[PDB]
Amino acid sequence: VLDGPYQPTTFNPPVDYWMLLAPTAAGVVVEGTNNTDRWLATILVEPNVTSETRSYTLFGTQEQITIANASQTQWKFIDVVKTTQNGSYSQYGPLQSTPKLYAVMKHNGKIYTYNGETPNVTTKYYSTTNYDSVNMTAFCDFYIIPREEESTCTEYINNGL
Ligand SMILES: CO[C@]1(C(=O)O)C[C@H](O)[C@@H](NC(C)=O)[C@H]([C@H](O)[C@H](O)CO)O1
Repeated sequence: VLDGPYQPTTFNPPVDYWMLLAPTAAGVVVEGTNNTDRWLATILVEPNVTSETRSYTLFGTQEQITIANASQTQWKFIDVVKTTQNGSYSQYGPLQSTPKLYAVMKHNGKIYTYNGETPNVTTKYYSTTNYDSVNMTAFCDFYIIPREEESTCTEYINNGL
């Protein structure tokens, strides 16, 4: 089940495996693209942030994104996505988290990520062409968990390692 921790790297994870990310600091957590119709980066925002513009390096380039976190005590993982190379980034599906864990998976023509509020999370997805060959760059330590053991992954997202 819990295979890891692996150090930050760029690689091509197998389909139907959750990549469980364990960031320690605010900032970019993971990014991945098919270079055609899907770019996805996940940003971790600290608790209690009123609307402000921050700079992030996404896919090697500096980007300005306006972020907020309305929670007093919980972290906020935000997926920032664009659907063409020169498109603007939009924000989707936050996960408000106490344990600071997140996960992403390539499955059935989509990229899945976690969503909602710990300790009662759900999942959401994004349709992605050539989903199986998407390389991911992790900016923190990570673990690999098969989809068959999603119940274990969900437990860690909700309650921590
Ligand atoms: C086209 O419909 C879908 C999709 O991709 O299959 C449905 C999906 O539920 C939705 N996910 C979320 C989190 O909203 C997704 C995004 O809006 C879009 O991918 C962002 O680019 O759109």
